[PDB]
Amino acid sequence: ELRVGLEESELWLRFKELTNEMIVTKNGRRMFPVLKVNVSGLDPNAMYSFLLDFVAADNHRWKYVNGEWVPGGKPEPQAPSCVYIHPDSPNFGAHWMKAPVSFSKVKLTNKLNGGGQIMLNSLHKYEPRIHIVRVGDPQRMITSHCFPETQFIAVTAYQNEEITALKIKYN
Ligand SMILES: NC(=O)N1CCN(c2ccc(F)cc2)CC1
Repeated sequence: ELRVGLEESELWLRFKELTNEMIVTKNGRRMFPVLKVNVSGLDPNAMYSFLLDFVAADNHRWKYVNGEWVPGGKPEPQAPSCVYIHPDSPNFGAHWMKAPVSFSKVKLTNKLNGGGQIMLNSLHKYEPRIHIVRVGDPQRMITSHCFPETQFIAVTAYQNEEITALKIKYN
């Protein structure tokens, strides 16, 4: 059976309990934690590409008021559907399965200023999603997995001082 498991799920859960936040900048910012997954049940002999995108979680924005995240207004029009291709792509099933697959170099931005960056709307909530694409497939089979533990609000600056502190503590 194809199985895609989140690595360091207990680290992500320490951020999610505070409500996780990721900085977006003009030039783009790497994530912490990094999204890493373990993969089993690919065909070791087949070639696959791994893609990452971010799904908008809500029909509204968020705001941090009196130490709580609350609904903050109507949303901005959806960010364009940016996809990040894992740099090891395309590669053998055996490659993807022999060690966790790390998205350590993806950058999150709030300006379409290119460079394979992912544009997000500040004060909107997003859920990472990985796609596995089989190479040379006339059916163009894709598999998609979501990672609820990794939901976060995109911000231009940390709102929750407990998140600022945790980002330093574990990084
Ligand atoms: N005390 C805990 O149980 N946490 C904190 C550390 N955390 C972790 C995992 C990988 C890593 F690189 C850094 C930190 C795992 C969950």
